[PDB]
Amino acid sequence: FEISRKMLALAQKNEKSNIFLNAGRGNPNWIQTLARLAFVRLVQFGVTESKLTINNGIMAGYINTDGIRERLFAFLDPDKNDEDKFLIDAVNYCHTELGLNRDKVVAEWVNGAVANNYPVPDRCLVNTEKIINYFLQELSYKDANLAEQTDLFPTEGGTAAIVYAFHSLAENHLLKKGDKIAINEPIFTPYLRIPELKDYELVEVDLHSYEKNDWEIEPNEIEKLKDPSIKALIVVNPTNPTSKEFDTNALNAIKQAVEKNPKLMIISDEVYGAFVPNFKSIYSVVPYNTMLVYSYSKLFGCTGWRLGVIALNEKNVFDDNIAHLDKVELRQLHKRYSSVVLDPDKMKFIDRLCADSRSIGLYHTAGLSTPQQIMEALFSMTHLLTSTNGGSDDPYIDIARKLVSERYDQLHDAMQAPKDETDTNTHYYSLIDIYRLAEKIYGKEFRDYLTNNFEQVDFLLKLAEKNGVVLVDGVGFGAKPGELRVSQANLPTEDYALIGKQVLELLKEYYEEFK
Amino acid sequence: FEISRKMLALAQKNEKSNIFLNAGRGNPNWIQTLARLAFVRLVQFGVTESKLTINNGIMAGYINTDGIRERLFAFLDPDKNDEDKFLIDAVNYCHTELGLNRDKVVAEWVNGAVANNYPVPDRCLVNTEKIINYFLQELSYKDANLAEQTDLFPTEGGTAAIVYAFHSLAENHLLKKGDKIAINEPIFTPYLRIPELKDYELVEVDLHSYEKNDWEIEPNEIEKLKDPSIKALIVVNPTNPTSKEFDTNALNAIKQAVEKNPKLMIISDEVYGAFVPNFKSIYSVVPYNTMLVYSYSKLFGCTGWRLGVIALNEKNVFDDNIAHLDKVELRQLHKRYSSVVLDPDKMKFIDRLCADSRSIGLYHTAGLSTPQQIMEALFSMTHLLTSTNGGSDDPYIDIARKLVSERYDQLHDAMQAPKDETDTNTHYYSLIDIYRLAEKIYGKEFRDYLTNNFEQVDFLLKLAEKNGVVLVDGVGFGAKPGELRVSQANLPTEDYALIGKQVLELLKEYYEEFKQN
Repeated sequence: FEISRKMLALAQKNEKSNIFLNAGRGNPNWIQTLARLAFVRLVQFGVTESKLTINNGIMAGYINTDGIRERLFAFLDPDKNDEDKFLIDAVNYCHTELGLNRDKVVAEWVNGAVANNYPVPDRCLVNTEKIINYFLQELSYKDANLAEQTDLFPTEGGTAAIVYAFHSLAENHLLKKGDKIAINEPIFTPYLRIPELKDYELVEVDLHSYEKNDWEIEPNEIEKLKDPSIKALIVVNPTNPTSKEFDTNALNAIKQAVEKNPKLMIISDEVYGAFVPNFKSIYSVVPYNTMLVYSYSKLFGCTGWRLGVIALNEKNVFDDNIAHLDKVELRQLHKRYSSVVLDPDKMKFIDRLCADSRSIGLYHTAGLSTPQQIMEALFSMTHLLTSTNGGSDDPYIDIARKLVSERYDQLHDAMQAPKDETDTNTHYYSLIDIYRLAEKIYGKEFRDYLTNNFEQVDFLLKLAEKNGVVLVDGVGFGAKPGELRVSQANLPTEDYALIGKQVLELLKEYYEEFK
Repeated sequence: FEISRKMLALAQKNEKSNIFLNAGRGNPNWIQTLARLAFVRLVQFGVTESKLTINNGIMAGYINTDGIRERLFAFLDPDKNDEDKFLIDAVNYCHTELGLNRDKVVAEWVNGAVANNYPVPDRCLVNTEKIINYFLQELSYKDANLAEQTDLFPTEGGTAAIVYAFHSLAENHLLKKGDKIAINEPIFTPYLRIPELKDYELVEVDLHSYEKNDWEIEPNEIEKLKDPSIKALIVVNPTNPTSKEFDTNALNAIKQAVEKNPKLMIISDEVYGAFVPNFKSIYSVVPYNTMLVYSYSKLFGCTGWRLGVIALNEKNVFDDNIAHLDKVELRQLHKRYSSVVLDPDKMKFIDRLCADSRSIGLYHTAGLSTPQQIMEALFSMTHLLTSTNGGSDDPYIDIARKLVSERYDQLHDAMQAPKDETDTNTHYYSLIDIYRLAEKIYGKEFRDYLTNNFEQVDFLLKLAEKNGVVLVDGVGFGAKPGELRVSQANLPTEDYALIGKQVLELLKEYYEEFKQN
């Protein structure tokens, strides 16, 4: 699965386009402000607190937990600053709704923001974990009450989450050479470039319901999924770049596959979940069997913070499958982890993920930075405080959905391209068939000439020229031929209608050349 | 190795003590405030900027680079805020001393603090690289002009750096099963618990000059180090917990080892260098053969930020050793990196480190968070703006050295323990021979009785009992029997004389019991 040599070369002309072209991710041009500014205040307050113990030039000291809430509340000015009012409300919420001690929460956030200590414990800060658990539940579990039975491991984005997942599955003999794994259409190729995937046999599954059937999944795709040899199902839900969440038939098919094979392991990458109304996590459907990979990146516009989370149920299939390995393998895993833990046989996979991430020896200084964890906690709190529709929505979320949909409509109306307006489209990316569009406007003869004579780089360099730029960030091509791929995250809203019209100009210009 | 089960059990009674007891690190109880407060301001300013493009509820937009420096300076209030004056001074220095464009440096710091974009490039932000390169040079390279020819890869602490380092050495066939690697005494055991190290033969090397010899290194230690079979040298300099930088003799020996074997690979973990005057980095002595691992953690009181840096010379031994591998090994490495880069055969090791860290496929969203990189940039600027003694010192560094040295003296004077007041001691940790101390005060019969039935855990529990705590954080034991290990980073300065005075009390109680029976 090598990246197009041409797309790699095109990125040399403008590296800013490299992530969308070659990594396949749309970087948002919006940010959420509230958590970012709340973080600032925690640091300011913490520095002030620290000078009470040591105060020498630019050196301060340490912070005492006793009475910290009272001192923070006194330091804040909720009448002047929205961040300050948010900090008080968030701490009080943690107390009244989550049952947490206000001093411990404030101390965690302040020490965490100031960043004066190694992450303790290694896997996740204790108050933060409870916050993220409840946030994930509101956001994506619907009526599944799992927040109290779920363990979390914050990571350096969903990027680090996936790298750690694959490594720990290999190290723990859960994925072995020759194992068959199911992946959802369209396969997110950056994941397939992880070297170890070459040792596994990959099976692409299409769980969409077609009119071909009585609006149901192809029997053949169902059998591929329910194959007793599929050891793990790795999915991106909603999909990149097709932008669709799994509907009821797809979620039912998955639950049936687990009913059939209780040992099935599932990793679900759900970063785009919040962009669809009434999102239902795969973890909420089959929690025993699922590793949930969440990323704050796209909703909150914090791709630079590297904020991901791995979620596992306290009772799960990864731990049970390790328990059913051969004494020989179990004896190798006993030794692997005994160097650093007293009872390695009962060490949970969520903790092995953390040990594995720093090669066992450096496990006791493992963990995501405390500033990243507090950022995760604060973004999480903005939601917990303002959620609607059972936890699915919040005012910021509503704005984010409207922003990507407006960009999408703008592009599609300007280009006269077919729109998907269902509640299952995130509208984060668009895939437009330029060949079908060229045939509609000019005819079959032009399409064939275009099909035979189309170079994607020439197209993108001509588009860049129309906009007086070297290369347009957020426009490229999908896996299929003549399938234009656009991100509604990357450009200013007003650029979308403009790109749409520019594409029709290019197609005319190609038609006049054809003649 | 294996962590001691008793110490691991002792930790489960006060988890706060685990990092020191079992990971061997003293978490500082001080912080630098300036870089932290300046970061804060960049976020405030960047949110303000972001609201110029999109402003809807708690959603803002993006930041335009043109004119950003002028807008930042107008936003700040240097007359009121020390952070603000620093930000202006820091930016102007980048311009006049580093020759950087101010809108670009400002846009890099603000976009970076707001954290609105993936790290680009993946390995290191361009301006931050130059800033950190010059900071490292000042702090540890002395007269070696290497800042313009060094490549940096910021990591999630020296913890991540070491992990990435060993992994990439294995992936690139530079360290193979059965290879012999030299390590400096005392060995840092958490590194030895990396699984792949089970497969290499580890040689401990002692580069201390003794009275036994003519105040020079033992001949058998120089033999071991210069052994043609040693493929790599892995060192913590200055050492933890011995807290000593390599002297001239030790640095000469390493330079001679490199002359004798030009393919020798060195990894030098120099997190404690700023704690000794006139520190001389190994990278500054033998730059072609050395990978430098630095951490901002201990000096800046930022262990929570997770700020590490890997440094390699643009022309290094790692890249050369890779170019001299088999046709079959080179072909495998080609296929490895070709999925993500056009010219894999010429991909530098520093870049391979970054690509390997995210298992090849996720290389284009690899790299350290931009807030972390900007924090490294800001801590670097604090020093560059205020450095003295050729770059080695600065006012904050002079305060940190004084703090650990004061806690060290307090401890030793209280306990009547012998001190090392040399220019080579960081004073970060102390190792005090309790058996020797017991003999001096009460005689050999008592020493022998103590040695025969001394239990470390019960001694630590009695010490905590005296302080009204479950377990004292920053007090434990070294590798040798009867050597108390203390961190001058963990406790208030007032606690040090108190601890030493309590160790003497505990020895007296042991002596009274010895005598009673």
